[PDB]
Amino acid sequence: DKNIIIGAMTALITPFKNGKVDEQSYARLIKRQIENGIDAVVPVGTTGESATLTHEEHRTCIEIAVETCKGTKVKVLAGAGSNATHEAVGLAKFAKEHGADGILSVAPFYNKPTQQGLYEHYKAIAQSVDIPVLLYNVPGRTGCEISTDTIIKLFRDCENIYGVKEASGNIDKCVDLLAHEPRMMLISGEDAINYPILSNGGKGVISVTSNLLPDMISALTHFALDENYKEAKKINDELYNINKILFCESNPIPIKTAMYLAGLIESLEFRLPLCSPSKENFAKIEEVMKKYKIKGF
Amino acid sequence: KNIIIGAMTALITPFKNGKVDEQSYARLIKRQIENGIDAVVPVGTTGESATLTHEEHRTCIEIAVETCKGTKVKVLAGAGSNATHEAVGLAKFAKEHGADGILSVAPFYNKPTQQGLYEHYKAIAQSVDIPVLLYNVPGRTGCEISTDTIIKLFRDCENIYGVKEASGNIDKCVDLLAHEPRMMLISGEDAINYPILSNGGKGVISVTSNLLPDMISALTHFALDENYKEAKKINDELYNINKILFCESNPIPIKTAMYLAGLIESLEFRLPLCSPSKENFAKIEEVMKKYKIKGF
Amino acid sequence: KNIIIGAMTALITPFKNGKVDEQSYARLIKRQIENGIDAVVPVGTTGESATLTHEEHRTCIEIAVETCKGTKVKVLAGAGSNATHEAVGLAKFAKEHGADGILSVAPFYNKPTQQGLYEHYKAIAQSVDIPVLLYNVPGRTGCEISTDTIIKLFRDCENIYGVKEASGNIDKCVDLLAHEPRMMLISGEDAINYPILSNGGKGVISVTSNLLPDMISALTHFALDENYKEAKKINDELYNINKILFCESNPIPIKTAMYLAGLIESLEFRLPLCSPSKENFAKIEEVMKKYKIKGF
Amino acid sequence: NIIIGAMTALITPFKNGKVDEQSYARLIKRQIENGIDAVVPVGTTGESATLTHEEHRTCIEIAVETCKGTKVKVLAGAGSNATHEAVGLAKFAKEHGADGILSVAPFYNKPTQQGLYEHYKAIAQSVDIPVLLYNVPGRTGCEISTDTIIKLFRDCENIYGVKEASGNIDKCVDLLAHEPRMMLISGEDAINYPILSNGGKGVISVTSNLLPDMISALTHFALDENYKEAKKINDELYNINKILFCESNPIPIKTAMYLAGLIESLEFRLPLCSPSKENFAKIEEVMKKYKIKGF
Ligand SMILES: NCCCC[C@@](N)(CC[C@](N)(CCCCN)C(=O)O)C(=O)O
Ligand SMILES: NCCCC[C@@](N)(CC[C@](N)(CCCCN)C(=O)O)C(=O)O
Ligand SMILES: [Cl-]
Repeated sequence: DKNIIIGAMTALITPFKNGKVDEQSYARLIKRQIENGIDAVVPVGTTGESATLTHEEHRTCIEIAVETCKGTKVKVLAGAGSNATHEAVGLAKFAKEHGADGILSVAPFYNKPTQQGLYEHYKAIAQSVDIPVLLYNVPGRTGCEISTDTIIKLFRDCENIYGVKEASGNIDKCVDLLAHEPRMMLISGEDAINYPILSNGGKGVISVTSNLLPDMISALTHFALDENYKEAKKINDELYNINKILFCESNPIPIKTAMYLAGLIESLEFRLPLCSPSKENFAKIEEVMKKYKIKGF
Repeated sequence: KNIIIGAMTALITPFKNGKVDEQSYARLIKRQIENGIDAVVPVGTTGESATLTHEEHRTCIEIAVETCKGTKVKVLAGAGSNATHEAVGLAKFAKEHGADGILSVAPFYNKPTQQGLYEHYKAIAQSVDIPVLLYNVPGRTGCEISTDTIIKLFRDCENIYGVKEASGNIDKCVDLLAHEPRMMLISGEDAINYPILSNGGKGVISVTSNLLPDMISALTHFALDENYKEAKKINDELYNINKILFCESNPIPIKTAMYLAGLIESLEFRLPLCSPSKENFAKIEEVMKKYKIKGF
Repeated sequence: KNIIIGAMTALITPFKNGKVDEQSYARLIKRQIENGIDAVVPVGTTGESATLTHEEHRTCIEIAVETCKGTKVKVLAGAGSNATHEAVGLAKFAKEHGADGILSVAPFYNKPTQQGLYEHYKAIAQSVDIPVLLYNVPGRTGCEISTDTIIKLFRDCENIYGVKEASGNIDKCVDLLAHEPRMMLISGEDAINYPILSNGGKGVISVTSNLLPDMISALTHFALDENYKEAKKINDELYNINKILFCESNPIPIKTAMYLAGLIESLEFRLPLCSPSKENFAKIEEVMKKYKIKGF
Repeated sequence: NIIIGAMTALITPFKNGKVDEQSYARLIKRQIENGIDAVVPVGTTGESATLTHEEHRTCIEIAVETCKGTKVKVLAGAGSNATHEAVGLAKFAKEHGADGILSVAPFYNKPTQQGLYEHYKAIAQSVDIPVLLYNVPGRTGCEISTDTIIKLFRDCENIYGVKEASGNIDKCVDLLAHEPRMMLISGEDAINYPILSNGGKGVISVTSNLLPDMISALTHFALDENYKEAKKINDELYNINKILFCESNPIPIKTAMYLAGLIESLEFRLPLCSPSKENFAKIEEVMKKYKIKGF
């Protein structure tokens, strides 16, 4: 067996206040996740704008999530990925030492490493910390794909690598992974197809939508895990529209807009190169979120 | 809505000395019937529709209808074309010769607009009174039937009852059944038969079932009975051969497998189709060794 | 090797009341000849090969042959098919009826292997005496004639002399001529006509030249006399019309432009092709206001 | 004010995990002595992702100093997916004597075209040196549209052009058809000549690390409108140009540089690593057809 982190998980947004991380808003939003049945939170991944945060700010947000989830069942799967292995190992070690329950480690973006290099990148990370490591495959952002072979190899050569967050929109790869290695934890990184991944043996989601609708994603996930597929699918069908529209511009631009429109964050701020959506998409985002029940504080 | 669903087989078309082996063909069809397949699809992509003449195409359909007559098995005839007047012609023949419905592939090569697709299928649908199943396979056609075009066609034409998706895009499958849950979504992609069925898909049109009709049929019927544990287990079992049967363009691998199993007596295509590369020949031969292949 | 190069035109096929307007056809060809076009391509993709009957396809070949007889203008017959027997039949017909050479598209929809592509083309090449030009257009066919396959065919079949490239892959164009500089690379993508020529390409088969035969012909001939600064100038000038002529699937825009120019009687397509949306009709009309369009 | 002609995306030699500063300098003088117009320190080929900001800055300084006293320019790699990082690098490059900056489109976080505009505008407004845009969609996950490129070129005095590494010659035609005043730079060695023949005014080359004399000859022949000669060299280079991307750059070029004895050790920083054995053999075989200049 491996130590694992599964269930409904939220890729937390990082609220900015005057260009700075609004720390108490961050905590409040996490509390709102915990209160709405979310099993784990992911501080500062892609939805958290890890790219534009400093390493020190990145570390602070991880701390905040750990301290907020302390005294609860809610796990903290810290975003610890990088395209430089020495940076990712640094983040993994920090997350380890500061009480994170595990780490999400995105495939190296931009430098397009080979499957061999991907193996060593992750093997390095995993042989540096005690905690569970979730792989993260998102080819549309990184420019590289962790093949099924490499994922399964890493799972079978590293004790603490327990699965992969898939965001490649490739249901065939999901079948491939769980048919050859049924011990790994397949996690959906693509909200629109949450239910299909879960129904094929996936064991959780890391959601953008759950930022806005944590109660609905949590219910979807737990229905699926208890094999109530008809109700899990019902929710996944209801959510399809907003699941898509949260991607009309690059995540996290729409989700942060929605949070702002819902009165869940005080100001709509991004760090460059991220910016507000066009006024057209702004209205489009306002349009879809009006068709859903949105939990308060 | 009258419909055709369940476990369905995209039939291969055996050749002898370059001619349609009508005796082997009918013998292959009843092997499907005996193994619980719900419907057969004569001369589709797998049946090499591209290189059959219109008269051979028509012969295969009639053999399918006649062979299935007296059983419960239905005939969803391959009737597609990239020229609408050709497709309408095929559909009219299919109807007038006892087929239960038609499978109509999206126009290839000429790349019609969505408006052209709608009129293509509206024309086809209005020429017969039997069920019509749309067929989306963008990787072969260079064209996509959008979700909107599919939904409009379904709503506007009484005999269009759904779509065979062979696109590797589970997101579109969610899209389709979330906005129009009344349509019949059919898996045209064997590897992911189960994921499609689990989201409300109502059948498969299979290549693998040429070889393993019993396993494909059991998979489909388990899923239709909401026994997802069993349907998934079989889908996982079938994954290796589901992939290897597409290591080269279908239906080169499936014909190869049927040859190795002794179900057809020569491995013959019509050009530009030909034998697999020998490395893929070896893969197919060694993969199918892990499965039990029923005979006649 | 016998070759057919220079500025070539993929002839549109005008329809009146659902039938091939044979009179309009010859008129459009005369217009091509009078503006310095080196060769014409009857019934390719631009000529709606998919929706023509075999009988009609043959009719259009003969017309171009007759109209060009008496002239120095050669006829490069569109003779492609996704079925090898169909392609060979067209190839032979073309030889017999005076076509100077044949254009042969890579098999669409059924997706043959490189080996299958080799045997497909080898069959065509040896069935006739005239030059054969390969046609690579993966966006429409679903398959790619690899560089190695193109070159192997070039070396093995005396009459296969080059390839019409429509893949937007200038890397591949370098690959071909760096390894086999004797072959005739022909541009099948108007927007990048000039880069193809400047890398040693020896001709174009153009969609735009239907509307602007004088400009395309001038571009190619400037290029061939190594006057690249002039060839680039025309290519730059032509970029707007080149792109807008594919705002919807070719030949929907080029036929629309020809109609707007008053060069054809009606804007008529065979399904699944149809008229452009009103908005794209406007775009095309808008763009061609910038160019001097030659009369009949 | 511009930086054009034959340019080299410098590899970054490593020795015991550290940047071999003196090997780096020696590699640059070798580029200067072979007719290279400018060197690009620490871009993609220079493993910018795995260098620290300190090593990144050190490399720029070395390139600047090594080139001082010569006609050779230093187009400093300064790109980042965080604008405050890119501006930082931009200001460092300016204040330490670089002639301009190469700035990659933000990778991974996938900015909108509006974000790309504000990103580069912020960068262009922070320094007074020339700014070359860099478009490599296959690595960044986003494309700078032709519109955004042309917009930025016009609205900003120092944005002078773009390095295109997208294998899309249609786009190159588009860019120079609507804005011929911009400097289109080839970032794809295999198609250096076609980009030059359509109005491109130079290359930023991976191949020139190994064969600087041949790349600059190709470039200059083309710039002198000797297209017959530029093409022949481009044809001769096609074998090595393609094999240098059999694995992700810069794995093949560093392998080639090592095999040629131009660097001490075949050393990368993870997630980059040595090529496979078969690719190592393919690389070794093709570079046997080329004369590799020494120091
Ligand atoms: N949350 C932590 C900060 C993230 C830093 C960085 N913006 C850039 C990372 C980097 N590897 C740094 C290299 C700097 C020197 N070239 C990169 O730019 O690739 C990213 O990973 O997105
Ligand atoms: N199923 C029996 C008929 C098969 C014929 C054909 N090979 C060719 C189809 C065609 N529309 C024929 C037009 C011939 C005139 N150019 C095509 O080639 O596109 C195909 O449909 O793939
Ligand atoms: Cl670079």
